[PDB]
Amino acid sequence: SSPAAWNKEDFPWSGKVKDILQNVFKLEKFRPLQLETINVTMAGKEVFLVMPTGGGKSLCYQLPALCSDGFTLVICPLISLMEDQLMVLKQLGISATMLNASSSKEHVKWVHAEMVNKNSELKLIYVTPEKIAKSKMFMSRLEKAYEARRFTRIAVDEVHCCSQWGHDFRPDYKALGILKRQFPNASLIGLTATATNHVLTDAQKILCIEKCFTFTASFNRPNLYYEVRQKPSNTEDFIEDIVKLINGRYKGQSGIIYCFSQKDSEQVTVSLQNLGIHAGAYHANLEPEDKTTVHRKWSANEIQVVVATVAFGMGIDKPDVRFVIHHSMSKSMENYYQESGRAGRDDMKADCILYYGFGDIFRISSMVVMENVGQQKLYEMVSYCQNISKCRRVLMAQHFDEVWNSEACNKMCDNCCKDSAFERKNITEYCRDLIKILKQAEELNEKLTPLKLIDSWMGKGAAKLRVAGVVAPTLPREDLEKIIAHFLIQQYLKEDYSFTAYATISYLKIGPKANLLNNEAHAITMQVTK
Amino acid sequence: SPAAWNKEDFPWSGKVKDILQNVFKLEKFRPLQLETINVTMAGKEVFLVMPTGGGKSLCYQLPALCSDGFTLVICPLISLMEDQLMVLKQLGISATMLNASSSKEHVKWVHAEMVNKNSELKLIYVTPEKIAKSKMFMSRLEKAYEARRFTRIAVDEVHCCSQWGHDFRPDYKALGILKRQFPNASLIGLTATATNHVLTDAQKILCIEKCFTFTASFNRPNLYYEVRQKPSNTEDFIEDIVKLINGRYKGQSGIIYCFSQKDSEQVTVSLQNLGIHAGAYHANLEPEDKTTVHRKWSANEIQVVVATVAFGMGIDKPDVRFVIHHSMSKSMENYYQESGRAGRDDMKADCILYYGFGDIFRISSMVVMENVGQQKLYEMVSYCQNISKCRRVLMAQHFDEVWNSEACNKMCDNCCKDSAFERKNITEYCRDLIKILKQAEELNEKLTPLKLIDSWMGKGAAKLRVAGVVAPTLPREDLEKIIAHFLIQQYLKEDYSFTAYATISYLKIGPKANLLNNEAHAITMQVTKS
DNA sequence: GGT
DNA sequence: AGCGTCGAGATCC
DNA sequence: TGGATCTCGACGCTCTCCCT
DNA sequence: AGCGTCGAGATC
DNA sequence: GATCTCGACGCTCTCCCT
Ligand SMILES: [Zn+2]
Ligand SMILES: [Zn+2]
Repeated sequence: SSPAAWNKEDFPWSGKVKDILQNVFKLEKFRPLQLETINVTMAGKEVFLVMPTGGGKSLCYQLPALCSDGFTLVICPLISLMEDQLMVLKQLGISATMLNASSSKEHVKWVHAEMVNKNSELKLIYVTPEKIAKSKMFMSRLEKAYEARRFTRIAVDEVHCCSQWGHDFRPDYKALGILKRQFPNASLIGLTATATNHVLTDAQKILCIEKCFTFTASFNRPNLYYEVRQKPSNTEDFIEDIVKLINGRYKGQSGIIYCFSQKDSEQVTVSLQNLGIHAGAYHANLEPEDKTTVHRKWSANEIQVVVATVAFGMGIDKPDVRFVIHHSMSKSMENYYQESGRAGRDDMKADCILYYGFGDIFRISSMVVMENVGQQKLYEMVSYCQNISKCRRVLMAQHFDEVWNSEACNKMCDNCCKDSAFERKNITEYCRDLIKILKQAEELNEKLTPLKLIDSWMGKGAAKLRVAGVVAPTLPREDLEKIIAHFLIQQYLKEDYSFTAYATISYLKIGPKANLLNNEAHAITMQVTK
Repeated sequence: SPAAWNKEDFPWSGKVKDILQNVFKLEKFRPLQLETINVTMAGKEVFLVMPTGGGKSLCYQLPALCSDGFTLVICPLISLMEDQLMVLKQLGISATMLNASSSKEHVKWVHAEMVNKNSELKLIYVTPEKIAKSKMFMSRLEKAYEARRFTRIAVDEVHCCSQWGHDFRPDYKALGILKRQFPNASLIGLTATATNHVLTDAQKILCIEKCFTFTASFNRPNLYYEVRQKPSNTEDFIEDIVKLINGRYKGQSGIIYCFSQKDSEQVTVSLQNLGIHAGAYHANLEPEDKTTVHRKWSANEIQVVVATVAFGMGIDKPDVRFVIHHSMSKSMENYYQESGRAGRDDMKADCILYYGFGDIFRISSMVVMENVGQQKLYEMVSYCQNISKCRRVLMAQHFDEVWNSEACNKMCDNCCKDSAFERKNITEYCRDLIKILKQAEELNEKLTPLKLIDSWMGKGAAKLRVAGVVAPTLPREDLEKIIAHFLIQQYLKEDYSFTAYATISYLKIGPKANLLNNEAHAITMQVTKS
């Protein structure tokens, strides 16, 4: 677990290695962890690498495949993912191919031939797992190649699928223990961007390995600027704001906007189009043509902006994305990190801006009602939006359990650039008033949505639901909203779901921690600007 | 502990005794039945672990008749549901089910009877996607719960909730929604197979606390257990089977289990040619064929079914008098569940298993991609090699149960034997085999098990013999048993090879062999005295 | 098809 | 089901 | 007996991520 | 590929 | 007169929806 120990260049192979980097791949130096990994593989050992998408993983196997003689075998879960790499490879003059569930009796026959063939130019073969489990023909081929010593290294992609917990399970993966058992003299390397330590140590068993190196890279992206803003109440106003940025500071530049639904995705698109902006829509119910065309024009810069759901994500590698804007919040902290992380892959400065709105809490809540920890992960994301003083990088590192040193931000988030001071406001009596309202409602046999509770507080809405003697304070509507959100994640209040013919809806009720207000000396405070 | 729950002095006890004798036509309770029913009527949560045929379903079916209105049942397979409706119908009790393939007329009537205030309906079966994906179905349960027409829930195959379940079905991960939305109903979980790990997992997922756990014993006092030598010649094997079936079993129903689909059909043809009434069963017949066979066997128009593991689920014939194993099972858990289909009426019945050398290697190759396949096979081989321990004692070592050793009462073959024993020294035979294997590798040749026994015995191809070795004077079946011994103790080992149409086993020198370098090392095996 |  | 709009009538200054 | 503002039914429109 | 059968061709 | 050794020639090639 110590990479630095492996940070030299006095190994025999060091020469051809430096040679191949600059001459074949056209590069000057190494990004982090790359060198320490390559050394370990050339020393003939076993290693796992954990690093974020776009960090430089594939080079770690693609390169040593060129220092020995003959091919390297690569196992990959999806067809699209394989095609991406062959293209890059083809563009540098390197022969490699892939077999698959849908190849031709001719192609299939040509690969079988090139493996045994001791004079072939092949360097890399990509396959799927069912290929290892369900093909005696293919396995008998590997056997012969291994015995002539045409094949000495193996790489496994998405290695977190071995173990049950990985949250992506693919059964075919459990079979892969057969690799070290039948070819013990070859070295193995596993790759992934997402792994608990329990999950890793498990798969080391499934693959029948011992012993094992484990290198881990850091989450941090020094060139990205992080900001949260208030979402405007009126849709026509919100669309204007976004236009001022696109024709303003980002004019001429490429970006992405992320939405909540398929319908939101289309309606935003129509609106930018109607004001001369060059934009296109992307989601899972579109024809495969539409998808492929939109993705093509964006890469060629004939299109400035893609407006998308989470469907637009897997396998994106464009270097010059200058902005990423969030039209609604994400459903969890892990999802936001991976979505925003698509900006600035060229290492140059880029911006990440998120719009926060009260009504989105409840839209996402109902959508995730059957996930066992759905509501918990949502409330974590809500906490991050409510905060007006801690560094954004500090709040993220609490989620990933990295060891953060406080002042490494350098004025690259919104809270670190603020000039203000703060104080804690006492809001205990507001909580006692809301509970009066809820309590009257139940005697009357009525249920309240969030909208109806804010209305009664403010003295508006249907009259029977008001309570004599309560006075709603003199603040803007957005401040009242932020206060209610506070009581909710602290559990003084709670959600109560109902099932109807076409929808799941949320109501508000008295929560479990409301018993604390029995001490008449108990106090609830929230932070504000002076 | 259940002990505390074994009475009849609670307010319900009367109607309960009433309903057992008058509605279900029964005298007294089988083990654990009473203690479970009490706990459910006391409004609590409980898990029940008990073998198939033990009396589980009665534990929910009955209390469904003491309250008012229906009980909801969740079940993974359509066939399993149909079995139970048939029984309930014959009793005079109303019930129904809902499916992926139901008519719109039927679906309507059901939604109607759930809310309907005077419904005769008593039990309702559904699958787990009805709960996870139907919006209309959930809104129906909601109304029923509020009128108090529905207060108990049972979940079948409860072990599927979990990843370790060895039977996983993903829709199960949505069932936490039941206690969350209906906190006043009681829940009961059912299963025949569970680690204490698997159970604690499912009690989280279902969002429960706290929880009773009752466990029944594996033991079946009426079954007689035996192991016999399988004859080399196949014309000879068919004869003994017939001596039994015309002899002690004449006129009695039984089952015979086979290794392959092809074995299944030959054996059948051989019995028919000698006047036995027999039929074949495996996954590769038409849906129609299957049913017509299962039907004639139940009506006693057919004496014997010859089958693969495909023939198991749904089986409930009370009067199965014999179960014979044509080849061994692949694991101890499989044998237990297969043989356990005999004697469901509590009357005496027989279980006989035929052991053969060549079957070890047939099974080995078939399970090559399961990560613990070879391990589980060698456990089953150990049990066949033993000539002195009680069969019940060897089984209880596998289930981690608390057996006291004289409880068998002369109901297995080893407990009826009259013999005495001694430890034969076989160290020099091991040294000789290794010589043979060592010569073979110099010559660049690989040996199957058949080829090794031949060279030992002085037969086979001549270049593979070793000068100075003398094959003992013993029968072949004894030589086979000795080689099996060195294999599980790991003086030898298996080495697999992949070919165009087959996976095959070879034998090679194994690890524990190094120990033959001390001149003080001794290997012994147990035998009967002259 | 949601008193 | 929830919520936005339109109009008639009943309350305010 | 003027001009603004509250209150309440009747009515029509709308109803949620990703192949894992 | 492994294993079984058959008949010419050298040694019991 | 009855057992031994070697090519050549032909046939066969595996459990359940989970
Ligand atoms: Zn900062
Ligand atoms: Zn016994």
